[PDB]
Amino acid sequence: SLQPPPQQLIVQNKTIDLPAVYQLNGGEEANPHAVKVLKELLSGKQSSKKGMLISIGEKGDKSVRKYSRQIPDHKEGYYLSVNEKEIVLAGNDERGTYYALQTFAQLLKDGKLPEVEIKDYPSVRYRGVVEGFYGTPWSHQARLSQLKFYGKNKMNTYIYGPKDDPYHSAPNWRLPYPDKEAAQLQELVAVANENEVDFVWAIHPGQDIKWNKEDRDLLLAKFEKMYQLGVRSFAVFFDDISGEGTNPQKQAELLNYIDEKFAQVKPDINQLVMCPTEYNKSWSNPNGNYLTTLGDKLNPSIQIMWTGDRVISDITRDGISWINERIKRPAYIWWNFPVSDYVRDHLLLGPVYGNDTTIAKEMSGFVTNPMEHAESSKIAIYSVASYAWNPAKYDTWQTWKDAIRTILPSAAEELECFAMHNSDLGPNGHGYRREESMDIQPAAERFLKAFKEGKNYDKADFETLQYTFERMKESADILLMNTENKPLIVEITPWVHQFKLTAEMGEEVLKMVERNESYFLRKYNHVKALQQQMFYIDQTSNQNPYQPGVKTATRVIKPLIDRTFATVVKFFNQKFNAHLDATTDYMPHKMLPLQVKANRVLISEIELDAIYPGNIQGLKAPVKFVFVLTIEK
Amino acid sequence: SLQPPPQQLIVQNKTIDLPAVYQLNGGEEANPHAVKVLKELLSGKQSSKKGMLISIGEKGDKSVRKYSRQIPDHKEGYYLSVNEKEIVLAGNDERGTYYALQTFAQLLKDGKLPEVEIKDYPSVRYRGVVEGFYGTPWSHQARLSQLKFYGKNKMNTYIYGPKDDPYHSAPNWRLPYPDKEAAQLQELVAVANENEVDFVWAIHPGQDIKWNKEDRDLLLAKFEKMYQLGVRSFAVFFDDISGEGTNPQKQAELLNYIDEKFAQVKPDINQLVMCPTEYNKSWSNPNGNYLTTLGDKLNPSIQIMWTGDRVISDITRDGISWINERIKRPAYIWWNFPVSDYVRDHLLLGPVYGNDTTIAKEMSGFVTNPMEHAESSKIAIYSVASYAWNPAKYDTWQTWKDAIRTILPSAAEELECFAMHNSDLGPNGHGYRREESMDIQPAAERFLKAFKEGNYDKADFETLQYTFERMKESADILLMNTENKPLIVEITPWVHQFKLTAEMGEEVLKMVERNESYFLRKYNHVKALQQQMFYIDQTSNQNPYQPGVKTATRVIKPLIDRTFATVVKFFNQKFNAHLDATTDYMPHKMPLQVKANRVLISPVEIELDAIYPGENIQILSAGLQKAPVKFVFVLTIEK
Ligand SMILES: CC(=O)N[C@H]1CN2CC[C@H](O)[C@@H]2[C@@H](O)[C@@H]1O
Ligand SMILES: CC(=O)N[C@H]1CN2CC[C@H](O)[C@@H]2[C@@H](O)[C@@H]1O
Ligand SMILES: [Ca+2]
Ligand SMILES: [Ca+2]
Repeated sequence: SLQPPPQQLIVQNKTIDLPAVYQLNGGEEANPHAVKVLKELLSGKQSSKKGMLISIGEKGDKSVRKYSRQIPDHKEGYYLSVNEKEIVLAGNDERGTYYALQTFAQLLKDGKLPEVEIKDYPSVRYRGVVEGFYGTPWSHQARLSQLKFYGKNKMNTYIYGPKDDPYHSAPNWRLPYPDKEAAQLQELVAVANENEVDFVWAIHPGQDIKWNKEDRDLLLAKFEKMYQLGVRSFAVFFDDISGEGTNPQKQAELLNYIDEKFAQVKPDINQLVMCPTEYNKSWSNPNGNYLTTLGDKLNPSIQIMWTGDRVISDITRDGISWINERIKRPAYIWWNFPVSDYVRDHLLLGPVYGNDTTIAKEMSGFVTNPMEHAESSKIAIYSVASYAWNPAKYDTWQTWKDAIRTILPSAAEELECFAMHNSDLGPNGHGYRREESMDIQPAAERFLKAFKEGKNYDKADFETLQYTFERMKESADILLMNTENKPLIVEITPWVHQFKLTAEMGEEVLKMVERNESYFLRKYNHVKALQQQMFYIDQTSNQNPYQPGVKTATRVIKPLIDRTFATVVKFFNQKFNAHLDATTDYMPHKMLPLQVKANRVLISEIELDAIYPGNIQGLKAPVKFVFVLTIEK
Repeated sequence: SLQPPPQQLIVQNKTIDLPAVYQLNGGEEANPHAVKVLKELLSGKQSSKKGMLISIGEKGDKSVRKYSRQIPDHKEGYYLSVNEKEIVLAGNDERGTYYALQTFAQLLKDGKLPEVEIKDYPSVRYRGVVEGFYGTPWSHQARLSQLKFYGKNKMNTYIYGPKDDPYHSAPNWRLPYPDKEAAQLQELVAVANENEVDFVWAIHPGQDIKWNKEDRDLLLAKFEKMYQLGVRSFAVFFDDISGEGTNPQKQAELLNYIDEKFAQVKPDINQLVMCPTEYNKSWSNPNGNYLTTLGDKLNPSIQIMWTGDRVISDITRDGISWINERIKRPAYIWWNFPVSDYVRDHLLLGPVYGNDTTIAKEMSGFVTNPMEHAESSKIAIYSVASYAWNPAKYDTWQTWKDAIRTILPSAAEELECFAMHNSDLGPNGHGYRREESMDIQPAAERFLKAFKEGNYDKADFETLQYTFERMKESADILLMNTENKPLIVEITPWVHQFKLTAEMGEEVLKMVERNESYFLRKYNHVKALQQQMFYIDQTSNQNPYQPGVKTATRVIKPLIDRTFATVVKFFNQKFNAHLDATTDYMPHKMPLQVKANRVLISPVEIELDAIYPGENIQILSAGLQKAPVKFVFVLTIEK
């Protein structure tokens, strides 16, 4: 198994022992990063001037002369060969040699190798991640982890642009990083270079940029300082701003100036990229001159970024054609998934899917905007790496599974379970949704429909729902305690607690469906308690100003549990002339459901659970009795 | 249902409405505290020269003098009568009137009273609580709540004596409380008074006391400061100290000096109590003269405390006679339960039992030394209140249940479930144990021995399953209970751990029940639950003596752990596998134990789970001076 999958692969039935004794050829001449990976793998093995031949080099090296016709004629291409006789690792270029080895490392299992021959190369030129979300920027240790991950997955591009980094956006875009941050970024560049990733430093000046000499030189002066820190690629982002910085001509002029006086003037600059203000079709004015002014005026080597037909979308053939025709070059894709900065109570841990797999030629680049949860975001990132490199062979589900087994081999099945029920976004103003819990959706829907209606439900559907809740709890508790990937566990823990709760609630509700009056009342009271605990988690974990709290299994599982609860409570009330409360979300205040957001109490007379100092949509007057009410808390 | 149960109760089969209109007689002259209760109960109702008569007062008061023949001739005794024509509430004295109303309040239900006649009084003169434990003394708000609870259950004695209050013990017993604390104590005393509790301020000066005039004077000066704060009863404790302070002759002289120059000089001093240095028979040096010296020299009015035949023990007739003959007066019992300050990883939430119910005449007082967990301690305190008032009718189990229902009416069943399996102490240096989980014990032992010997009863399996499910319901209901927040805050750590124990139980039973991969899923889940329990045990309740959180330790945990190991042995034999059968999660390798920052072999090589700055090793010792160690009987690291 290989990720990304090679363009061409021919395998035998045969396997070969990794050489105890071996002759290395091309060591001094090949990309040193690739030699480092190779030497890592042959540690504990003996080098010699006569032994199994291992040949490593770039096309043009003496070491790989015999194979020059075998090496694909593509940037980052390579040829790889394992047979009884020798091993070959030959890139079209230095990066190609590195990538050959990243594939070699995946072939190698328990000191054994398959007999194989591979011709490989990326279908999309630029592939990777833009850290370009709103919210807490990735930690330095997290960024270090990402860059190594990108290397292993042949992603060649990391665009640094955390919207909340004050040295990236307004107004301190004009200011050089302080010493500590500068040395961190310096180390990120070195580590990026070691793993063959272009560290692209972006800047986001358009909210308060003046179109005068002063700001122009401050911007170039900032680029110069970034250049002194080792940065060799650059971007200027004009997304999510208003005012004069939206001017397409000025933007074009500025990028051209950067290109002509900086990028075309330094010895060794690589990418120069901009993000447009009109960055998706729905935000683009068909009758305005923005995108055509940009396509016409931007120098042809400058990349232009695009998110698709909509603020969040998957890339279609009609979609990419539409933008390419306007900007006069293939779009450099900014894919807004799994970024969750607008649904911050959800984790998006589902598969990567929905992007046309036949349009490689039509895009210059493909980058994923991820979640503020760095490790969690690796599921999608690994998948994107696989998609951008070989889109024709992109396998949605198998790649998702491969990602998860890579990220957490010690508890892959458990993480699969968690992830599969943590993938939709819930309703949102962008209308973008993912499937979730699709395996159990038919059983759920049949179970529920029977019930409400008053027809008998299938025992098998009941057991499946039961099996699921059981598995959720084993998964939650094993993940909670996993020490192979702590940063991942730390990131997910609040959702994991909530996920266990949801499952326990489900179990108890299934018990309510199943024997006498008092058993039912024990179960019902247990459910109420479990709802309260969920509320507690939702009110104290992940309390950010936009979408605070912790939602999980929201698409299929929680609504099923909730609706089943209302239904059996209703029937118990008809049967025993009772008035048990059928409400499914715990709510300590009383009133058409109320919600509690941070220190606000809102209606989707109100009586709070206590006296608090009171505004209403100004009040510190004590208040217990009273569409949002804010209190002190 | 009345707690404490009255000495005499005659109930009719009639019920009376608490009158709309009532004319009150004796309210300007009766104990004001009692009046207050009584009018709080009559809010809603109207007063006037007409309607049903209610008579309140002490014997001798115009209001209730005609009932003298009904009023028991006992300190704190009372007579209460309810019938169609009138209500009588009549104390032998002011405290009796108060107590009469505490009984009245329990009779009153849904605005209705039964026709009854009660004649009541306590069988033991002093009854209450000594706050006398090691650890975090009770908070101020907790102490307020306690005094109100004593009022309600007829405990007349609160002895303040937290071992860790530096103004109570050494070094600063010589020093007056700072302003903040003094104001709080003064509040406490006021509240004590309003609830007919005697606030007894104790002092524990023995560890560093000099037998000269300067310390004698400072001790009296301190008592004088407490008197200015409103304290009217006092104690001197000479427990758990060494050196010159243990001299029985000098102790008696000092107590006699306090009596003669202070207690007999102030107008209104009530109790004067000492706790001895030999405070139990086992600790009492046979043929030594310590207790006889006290009994002979201490002024006859001074009380002497005693914790029974052993440091922790239940009081018996043989036992109380052996103390009384020596101290030449009836011992004042300091009962060491539910105090847990020497098993701080356990909560002791079981019934109060073991004390002879026939020996009321042989004791001057009976006080419980509780847990540092104030609200939790109310189960036992409520029960001791019931025992000390009416021993002859003391009912262990029904009183336990009654306490729980008074403490947490909204989730009494769930609290009982929690308490039932949180009552033993575990092995300890004092050898004192309590029963726990006795209901499921039979099914447990049968289940186990069918395995060890070589089938099991489908019914026992189900009993166990039922139990784990109840434990889970109760844990989750208790966590979210908002009727008694402070109680919940105290027990939460044990509640989490009790839930984990129950979950582990379900998963082990599923292991007892189908195919290879299902077994392994259950086994992996169990391993994770063991780790979670370790985590709670390493992060909650971290004190220096017995850190952690142990729960359901007598029957349930051992059952689960043995059932795990046994079926893992069977799986290993069956599938020729090598699953680890150990039941307590341990991150470090070689039975290892982790206490705070220590790693010790339960009395060749230890591999820690990481490199830590090592500090030292006791086996013989060495400073390690922060040297890094992963690889190496106790090791101390920087954790
Ligand atoms: C071009 C672009 O998508 N810009 C911002 C806005 N999008 C829309 C969806 C996210 O909020 C994402 C956010 O992370 C990005 O910084
Ligand atoms: C009289 C007495 O029991 N004194 C101390 C010693 N006992 C023995 C058992 C308790 O630790 C208890 C402790 O709380 C007391 O302060
Ligand atoms: Ca070369
Ligand atoms: Ca009077």
